[PDB]
Amino acid sequence: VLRGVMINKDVTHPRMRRYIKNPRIVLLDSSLEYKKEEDFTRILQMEEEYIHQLCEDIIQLKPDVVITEKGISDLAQHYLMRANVTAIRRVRKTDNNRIARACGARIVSRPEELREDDVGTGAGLLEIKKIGDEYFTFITDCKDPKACTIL
Amino acid sequence: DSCVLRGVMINKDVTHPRMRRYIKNPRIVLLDSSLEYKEEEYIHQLCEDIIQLKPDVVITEKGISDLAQHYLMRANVTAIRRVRKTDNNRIARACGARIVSRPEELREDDVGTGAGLLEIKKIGDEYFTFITDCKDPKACTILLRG
Repeated sequence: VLRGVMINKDVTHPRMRRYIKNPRIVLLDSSLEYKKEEDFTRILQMEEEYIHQLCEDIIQLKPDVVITEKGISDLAQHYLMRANVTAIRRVRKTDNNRIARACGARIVSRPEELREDDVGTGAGLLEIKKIGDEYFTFITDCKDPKACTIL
Repeated sequence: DSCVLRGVMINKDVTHPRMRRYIKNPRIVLLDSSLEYKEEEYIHQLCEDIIQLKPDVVITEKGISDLAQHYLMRANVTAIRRVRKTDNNRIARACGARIVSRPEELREDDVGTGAGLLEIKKIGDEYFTFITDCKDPKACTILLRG
């Protein structure tokens, strides 16, 4: 048989890797978007410094995948994508919880509060394949059997 | 591999919790019409037309009224509604059924029997219907790997 977690989601951008072995997973419950004289150029600069430092905080932990319960701005997607990091957004709180237990990650809010132990490594394979008309993400091969349910 | 599951998997669940979620050698009947009204005999008739063919499962692209659910349920028939046209097609090839519109035009030939197992289990927070054990080697795609 097969064990792990299966969620009805796909990467945020097509270029991102849909197949990753021994994934370093990072779970979030916060949003990766921005919110809150030529104000335009000015607003673009404020937004960019935010997202940049948010992404830098995440990247500083060299993760393979970054999953969040909220959304991910297009700018953020590109920065993560530019660090070879796969991103999944709007993941159900429940699913996000199942993934946490399966790979041993700890869901965090602001990236800057991450530690090495927060990053989950109990999952040995992240494969996003297409079934029917929808895409599904599969997190399987758990360093701990019980830590994962049967699929 | 030998651990590769072939068949069809759709993000759907039965209409009524009382309906069977597990059925071996399903007699599947596909529809693309609605089993609603937009009365209490249009549905009876409709259901009677479906039941006549003694099916195990009745799947449709449209909706199914509560009254209809009940009649089908009483005839030990599992019903799935609002299935994508694409999924409905995939199921048609997999079990060999012919999607029909009007329940009267149905015939023993439209009832798919190429599927050997209809199992609706839960995964995560959602329910998924699995139609597997295809008699036709060139009809079902690989769902889950070994």
